[PDB]
Amino acid sequence: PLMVKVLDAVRGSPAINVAVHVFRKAADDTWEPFASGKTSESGELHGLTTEEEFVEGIYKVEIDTKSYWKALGISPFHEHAEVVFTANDSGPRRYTIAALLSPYSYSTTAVVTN
Amino acid sequence: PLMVKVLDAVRGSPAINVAVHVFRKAADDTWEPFASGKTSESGELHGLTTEEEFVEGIYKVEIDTKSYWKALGISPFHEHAEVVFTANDSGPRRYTIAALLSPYSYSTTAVVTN
Amino acid sequence: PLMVKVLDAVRGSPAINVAVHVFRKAADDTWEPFASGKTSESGELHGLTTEEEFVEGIYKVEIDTKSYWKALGISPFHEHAEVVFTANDSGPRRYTIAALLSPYSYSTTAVVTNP
Amino acid sequence: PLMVKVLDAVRGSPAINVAVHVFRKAADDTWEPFASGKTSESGELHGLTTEEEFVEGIYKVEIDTKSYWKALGISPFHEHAEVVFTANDSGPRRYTIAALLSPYSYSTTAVVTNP
Ligand SMILES: Cc1cc(/C=C/c2ccccc2)cc(C)c1O
Ligand SMILES: Cc1cc(/C=C/c2ccccc2)cc(C)c1O
Repeated sequence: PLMVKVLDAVRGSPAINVAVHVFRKAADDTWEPFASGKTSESGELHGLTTEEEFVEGIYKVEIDTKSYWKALGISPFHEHAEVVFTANDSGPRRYTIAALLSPYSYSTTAVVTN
Repeated sequence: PLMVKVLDAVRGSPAINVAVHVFRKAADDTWEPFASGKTSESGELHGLTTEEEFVEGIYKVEIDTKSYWKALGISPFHEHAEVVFTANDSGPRRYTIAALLSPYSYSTTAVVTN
Repeated sequence: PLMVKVLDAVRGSPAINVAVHVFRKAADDTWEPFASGKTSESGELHGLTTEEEFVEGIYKVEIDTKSYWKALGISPFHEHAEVVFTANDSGPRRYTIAALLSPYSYSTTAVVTNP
Repeated sequence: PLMVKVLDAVRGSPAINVAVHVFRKAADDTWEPFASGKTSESGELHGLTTEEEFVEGIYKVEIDTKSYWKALGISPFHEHAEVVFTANDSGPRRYTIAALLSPYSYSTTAVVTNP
């Protein structure tokens, strides 16, 4: 029910081998590790979770943008990109979190479908 | 070799049934019709052209954003969104033109791969 | 009543010396030249027009992004960024067209105010 | 040396009365409150800090987008927009953090200048 897609606005390409960490907000308001992986050759990270595990709650998707730019020999602005959202059962069932990266900027959108 | 993808930043969804027109710049500097279609349920328009037909040149992708917003009962700012670019044979072979739409803003990116 | 602001997402800076051409749709449906200029050291272009001259119409703001990236020695994707809009159709407004540039992507937004 | 600017992509207007909280990473790796405020009628928030107080560090600018869209009666996707960056590590700079908001999307950029 959760996919992450990362694109590179400098090169016009998928952002490949980017580390992505997902956290779930715990009852004590700390962030607990939930899922992680590296984006593929297509800039996508599939298979993070299952419908059973992905219960309603607040989630954070952290994208390791700084390492990505450093590997390309570029000095970037941000430490990482964060996307924080609530998963809601009455909304559509599948969430795609997309991020478009530049050295000093990023944009993100959610595509939520059934 | 050309795909167009359109997303809605207000609803968090693909932008469905959006008209898209592609033009090729002629030798007299006018824009000639090249390809057109309506985005699908996934917000994508596939099958616009073939490798044989998609020669080097300057192309314009016009997305009929105004009709899209009007159909949702929303008054938008732009008449349409335009994306104008050169197709180059020495670059990668497949072009995805992506647009993210809001009533008073849009963003676009190109993902060019082999 | 018309201002254009351009930022560079690679440098984290204003996009300076960007050429901007504005056109207005004529009665015969062609694009007539309306005004032009270049962004300053602040990435802003002021003074394109006056409230008298900026009548109702369909306007196109063409931002010459390829010339900007090539002047910097960089090969970008787009030829330019075009913003096309109806202006002043419920009376005079003030328009700021802002653009954020990367080599293979741009974002644009409008801020419309009623003086 | 720190300014935050927020625009609304639905209205084509400044995003007014948006709460912004800034944090700074402490020695113990926790986020310490640093400053806070609300955007004005222009969508800008000035006066968060001083050049003396804005020392080298890792800073987080949290823009309370959900409170903004809910204050407007709208149900948005994100809880907030977070911008996290190292500041002043090659000496004092001036930072503008700009954000463009939609219910299911946002864009942010930084303009970094050397006074
Ligand atoms: C312009 C833009 C494109 C994208 C890319 C969306 C996308 C999604 C699936 C396939 C290709 C592109 C993402 C964001 C956050 C953007 O601002
Ligand atoms: C198109 C756009 C404009 C803005 C606004 C930029 C800005 C900054 C200072 C003054 C005016 C506009 C911000 C972002 C993230 C954007 O994608």
